Amino acid sequence: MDYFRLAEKFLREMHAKYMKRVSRPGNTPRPWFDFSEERLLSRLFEEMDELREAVEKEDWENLRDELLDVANFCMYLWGKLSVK
Amino acid sequence: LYFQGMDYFRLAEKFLREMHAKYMKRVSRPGNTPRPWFDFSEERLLSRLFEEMDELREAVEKEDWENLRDELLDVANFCMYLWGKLSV
Amino acid sequence: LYFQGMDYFRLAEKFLREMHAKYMKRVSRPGNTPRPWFDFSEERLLSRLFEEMDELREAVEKEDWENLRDELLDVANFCMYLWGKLSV
Amino acid sequence: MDYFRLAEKFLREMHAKYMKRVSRPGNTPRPWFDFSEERLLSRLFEEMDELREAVEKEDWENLRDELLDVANFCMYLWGKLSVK
Ligand SMILES: [Mg+2]
Ligand SMILES: [Mg+2]
Ligand SMILES: [Mg+2]
Ligand SMILES: [Mg+2]
Repeated sequence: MDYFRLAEKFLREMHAKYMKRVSRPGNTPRPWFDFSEERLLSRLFEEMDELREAVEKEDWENLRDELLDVANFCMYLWGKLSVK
Repeated sequence: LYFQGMDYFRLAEKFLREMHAKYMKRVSRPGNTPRPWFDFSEERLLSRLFEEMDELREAVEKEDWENLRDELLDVANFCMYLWGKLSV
Repeated sequence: LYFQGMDYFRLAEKFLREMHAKYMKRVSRPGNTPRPWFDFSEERLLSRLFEEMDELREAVEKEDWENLRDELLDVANFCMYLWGKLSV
Repeated sequence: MDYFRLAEKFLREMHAKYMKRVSRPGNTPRPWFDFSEERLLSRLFEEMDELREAVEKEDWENLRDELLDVANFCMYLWGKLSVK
């Protein structure tokens, strides 16, 4: 795969992860718009800590999911800062 | 009624282009390969991701919000590279 | 280099919103339910799709390119409704 | 499902169908930009004819795929006409 094909595959997975999260009762479908910069930072650090935990437990199956979570929250905070 | 969900792709359409542009800028530099998701080991992709996450944390502590946007692109790319290595 | 693939989502982000807006306009009208993908049979969704495809062909033959855009929204929606019925 | 969730699912499938088509050697990754209105019309009618064939054969498994093809080519022509 070149970058573009990898990125297309990864975006589809990121989106599927977003779907699952927003499907939980009470969850905002637009965290990048609805949350403050501070809350988005806070959330991203939580996700990064979860990724570190998965690495420490050598939980590679869950590692894939945690990489998606981190990528999405990087995107959401980037989005918030890019309007700001 | 507004299709809030389509705002995801409005965001991703921009973010993915910025991630690629960031890959461009660095693919050139010493010790960088055009396909890290394929060329590097899982172990190297990990330590590189952790390095980038450390830089992101450092930007936050310095309150350097300008440079923070770039560090978010780097972390996303390295999540992507390791995800790719792990998924094929 | 340009990320040509992301142009797909730039297009879809607009098109999906227009499809929804078209659903809005017609969900109201007599003999229309808010959830045709759930409320109608496969057979009815089919004949409705075929009806919409016939209207699209009629717009093309009349060279009515303004109204053609609306007929494309209708066909896409009805492909979607039948796909949904078939997929759940 | 409400409209939004259905549409999210359908778009993901439309995109996966697009991926597969563009992966064929020689295929444009941007038919909506690279093709003329006439070629896009021509292509859409071909896809609609294929959908009709699938219905006539009662090939319901292939019917799902043909619905995606038709939706994508409706979108591509709409895109071309919406710039025009
Ligand atoms: Mg997580
Ligand atoms: Mg960095
Ligand atoms: Mg019509
Ligand atoms: Mg076909």
